[PDB]
Amino acid sequence: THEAFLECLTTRIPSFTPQSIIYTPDNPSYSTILDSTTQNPRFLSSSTRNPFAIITPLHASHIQAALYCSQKHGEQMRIRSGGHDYEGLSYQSSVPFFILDLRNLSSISIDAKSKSAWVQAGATIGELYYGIAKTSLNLSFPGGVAHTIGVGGQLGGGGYGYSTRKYGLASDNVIDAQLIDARGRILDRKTMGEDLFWAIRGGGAGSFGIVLAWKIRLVNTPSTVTIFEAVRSWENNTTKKFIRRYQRRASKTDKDLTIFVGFRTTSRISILTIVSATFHGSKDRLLQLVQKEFPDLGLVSEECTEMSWVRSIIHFNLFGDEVPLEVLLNRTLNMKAFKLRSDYVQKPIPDDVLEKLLSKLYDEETGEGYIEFFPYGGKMSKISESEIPFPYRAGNLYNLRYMVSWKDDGNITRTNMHLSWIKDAYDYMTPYVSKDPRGAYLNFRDLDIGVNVNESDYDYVAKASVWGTKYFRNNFYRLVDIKTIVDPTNFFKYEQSIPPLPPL
Ligand SMILES: *Cc1cc2c(cc1C)nc1c(=O)[nH]c(=O)nc-1n2C[C@H](O)[C@H](O)[C@H](O)COP(=O)(O)OP(=O)(O)OC[C@H]1O[C@@H](n2cnc3c(N)ncnc32)[C@H](O)[C@@H]1O
Repeated sequence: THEAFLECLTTRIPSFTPQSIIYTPDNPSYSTILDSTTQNPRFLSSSTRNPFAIITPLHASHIQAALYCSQKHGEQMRIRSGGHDYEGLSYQSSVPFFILDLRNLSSISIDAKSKSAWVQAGATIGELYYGIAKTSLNLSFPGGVAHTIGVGGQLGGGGYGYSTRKYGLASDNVIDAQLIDARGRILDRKTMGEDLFWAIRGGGAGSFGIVLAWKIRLVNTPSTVTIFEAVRSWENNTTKKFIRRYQRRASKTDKDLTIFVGFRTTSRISILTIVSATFHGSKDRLLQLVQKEFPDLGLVSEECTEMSWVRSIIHFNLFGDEVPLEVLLNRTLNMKAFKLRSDYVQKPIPDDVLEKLLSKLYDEETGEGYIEFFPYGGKMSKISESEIPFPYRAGNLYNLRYMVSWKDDGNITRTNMHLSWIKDAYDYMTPYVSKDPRGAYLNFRDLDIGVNVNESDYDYVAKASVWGTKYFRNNFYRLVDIKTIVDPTNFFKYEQSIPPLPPL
């Protein structure tokens, strides 16, 4: 159906042919556009991954047209930049929808003098890092690691990486933005006002408008960085001491050092402790620091490598060792299905509890389960809980992520056994993670913490506060009042959209 919507589009798009940016299931390149940024393969066989149209705007005016026609005739929009949402909310809906796909809005301009950049929402962080590196090796931006993450989604939900302890989240370093609200107005920080500019910086911008471009602060980094890659046996009692110390110290060591820890089973079947890190400093200083503060890791100089910050990004994207061209960061032409959940840890997990936790990896097939620690101290502890809607600051030792990966047979029953393994691991940890409410991280989206009910239900707001206070805490109620002002008719809505107050 949707005749009135589709006809209104070709009419309102300034013509140089609108049918070029409008893909429908008949068009042979519709399947390729849909698949290319379906980033979690578990949704490849999803029956709700069936937009009736995909629109690829080339200018702001195409977004305004798609917006105007969409509210006029009641059809539903899913915004997609990089497509990396872990629940695939940018390309799935239970009701008929179209995708507004921002891939062709990916222009980047950099001002080295004032250490700032403009990035359009369809750019990946790989393209941004490439542009920054071609300008200076003393400039960084703390986005994530994986080079195909879209800046559209990432900067609207937080953005954690190897340099967050030094610089804060990607959202903490946004200084302006171009946002298109429900009325089709193109606003920036001055005209959108401070409440809305607060809300889009980690509150989930897609609840409030279509971010056209972000303006970011570029940060100063030393020209060379040191990484280490290290593997230890979890059965080694000295590494168990290291993990004991890590829980208490990784969030409190030098802000220039961020250490990630992961666990998976290998090979007759044992658990590996995976340890990786970036240090904004020299190798000699890295070895002195880690040996004084984490001696049970037994870090050896052969585990450490000095390189430029952008090269450290390229290495952690699994290129290199025999290094490829820097233009690697531009190749978005990038495979197992996965489910993940996460938790905030504020008190060290007791040793016996961590053992039982990790023992659950044996119950999944070898190497499929994965448990990771991402430390939160440093700058994250110097920023208030309401500076932006992201509230997990001081008092958080690390974010604990659970993940299970698999190859999809088509068999629902066997796919459900993996979902059931994660749920089991998450339920077991209930008494040892944050409580009231159990915290979760927006950019590690998880529908199992709760979803919206129907917007006409009388308890739509309170139901939304179930997941809403897990992502945001007391910042949720301020997001609701802001949503009421900028989107009173609730055009921007999905399974975990901030609700506006019911109209009086
Ligand atoms: C797939 C993935 C994700 C990922 C990661 C590695 C991989 C392989 N590593 C991450 C990391 O190290 N640190 C981190 O904090 N997150 C990491 N992620 C997750 C990823 O960064 C987030 O999921 C992010 O939101 C993804 O953004 P992207 O833009 O790529 O994804 P999307 O599906 O298209 O959109 C995400 C949500 O935001 C809304 N959206 C998208 N664009 C806009 C604009 N322009 N305006 C408003 N809302 C927008 C989508 O509708 C969706 O809800």
